[PDB]
Order: sequence, then C-alpha cells, then structure tokens
Amino acid sequence: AMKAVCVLKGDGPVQGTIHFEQKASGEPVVLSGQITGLTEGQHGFHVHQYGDNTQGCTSAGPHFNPHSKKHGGPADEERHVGDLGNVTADKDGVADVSIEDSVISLSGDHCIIGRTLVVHEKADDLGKGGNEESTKTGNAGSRLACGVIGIAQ
Amino acid sequence: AMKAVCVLKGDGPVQGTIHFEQKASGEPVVLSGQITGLTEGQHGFHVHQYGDNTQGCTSAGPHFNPHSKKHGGPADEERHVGDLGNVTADKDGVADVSIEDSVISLSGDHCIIGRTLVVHEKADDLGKGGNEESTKTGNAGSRLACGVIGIAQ
Ligand SMILES: [Zn+2]
Ligand SMILES: [Zn+2]
Repeated sequence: AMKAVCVLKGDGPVQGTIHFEQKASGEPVVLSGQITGLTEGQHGFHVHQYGDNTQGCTSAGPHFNPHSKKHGGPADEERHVGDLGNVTADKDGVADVSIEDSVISLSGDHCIIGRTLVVHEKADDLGKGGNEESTKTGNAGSRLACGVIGIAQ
Repeated sequence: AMKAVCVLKGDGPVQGTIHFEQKASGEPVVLSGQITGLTEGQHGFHVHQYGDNTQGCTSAGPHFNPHSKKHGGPADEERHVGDLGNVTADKDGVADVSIEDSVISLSGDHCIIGRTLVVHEKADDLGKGGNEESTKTGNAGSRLACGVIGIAQ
C-alpha cells in the first residue's frame, strides 16, 4: 500500500491537510482531509506539475498534464491528470474533502508524489466556461494555498 | 536529467532553499542553495524518511534508512541513505550549501523525492559519539527547518 500527505498553506488564511491512500498499483487513490479559511462554496482543486514552491504557489507550474490533453472534470476522459474537480467549503469556511480518483497515482507514470496540490480562489468550471482559459485552467483563478505531496507512513 | 527543489521553513529564524541535480540514474546528486538565520558553525543536514509535515518537522520520521544501517557521515561506509553530513554556517548565519552525494538519488530505491530535508540544531557527530543517540541521529539535536523535496523544472 502507498500513503502520501500534503500540508497546504498560502499567503492568506487558507490552510489544510490532505491524505492520499492507494491500496495497490492499479487501485484508485483516496484523498481525505480538511481545509479551513475558505470562502463558502466550491473551489478548484488540482495537482500542479512541479513540487517547486520557491515562489510560493506560482512556481508549481501548470496542472499536471503528461499527455498534453485539455482541462476537464475528474469524470471526463479529456482531462489533465491533475484535474481533481472541486472542493466544497461550508458557511464557516470549512471544506471536508473526500475524493476517489483512478487517474492520479502514487507510483508509476501518473505519480503525483513530489508535485504540488493547490486549492484555488474560484470554482473550477470543468472545461465548460467557453473561453480559452476554461480549457487550460477551468477559470479557477488564483492559487490560495498549496503544498508538496510527500510520502506518508 | 533530474531536478528537485526544497524550501526549508521552520518555527524559528531559520529558512532556506536547496536545489538538487542528477544527470542520470547512475550519477551523483549535486546540492546547492542557501540557508540563513543559523548559529555560526556546523549543523546536521539530513534527509528524513517521510515527507509529512503535519506536526512540523517532527512528523518527518527518522533518517531515510531503507537498508537499516546505523547513522554515519556521508563518507562512512555504514550510513543511512539520508545521511548528508554537515552544513556550515558563517559568522552571519549563512550556509552556502554545496554537496555531492552518490548514495541519495532522484529516482529508484534511493529516491528522496517526496521526502523531507531537515537542517538540525547541532553538529552531526557522524555516528561516532559512542552513545545511543549518535547511532541514530548523530547527536544533531532539534529540527530547525524542513521541507518536502519536490520535482523541479
Ligand atoms: Zn487541468
Ligand atoms: Zn543518519
């Protein structure tokens, strides 16, 4: 079994911890955790390409995209590998997270270990925003907090 | 060619940025970068097993030690994989790190991507202190700053 963990923080009040679990090579990855300090509602949630936070979140690069595809939702076949959709904050700004994904991995070609998890300012539109950016970025806006995904026990 | 980067933050005055470069699977990792806010002199400089910073640097675990050896210097024959030795700070509290190591790696069984780099409070005795502690951590003391090692462009 593989485990991973990520501590997210940024320039403001958003912070949280995300755990990844993957029973075997060909199993889905389960994320779970909590993020606090968010505006109420939905926020984009992506694995970005680099585990480089020398410039805070901006140095993480684009969404993790080995196959040079377009941005989509987690349920689309046409998606960046990093496209995990949205995460949902309550009225008190708390986002419990619980997600299963079979495209990211903790080993092999789609390994996200050593890369960066980012929570975003705006909802990810899942490729349906009808402008150029939706296709790149889901229009999710600024990177509110991030962390390098590391190996967990 | 492989590249990696690590931003070291702590709860105290110590911070830094470390860059890693390996030319191919067989070759040494070259480390450069800088750390500031240190007391003048030597400090343990180790890659610990887990990239987990949920409770600060302490949740990173012990030194990366796949082969279950006791602690040593990088040049000793019995050493942990994560055993990089000492890093030296000048009178102004700056360590201009430059290190070449052929035991760590940016891929494979000795891969340190997704693990935690820690700069320690005291000098590493290189496993020769003749006490229990020497044998594990080199009597390097507390964890001054740390970061998960991440994939870089
Ligand atoms: Zn995307
Ligand atoms: Zn050691």
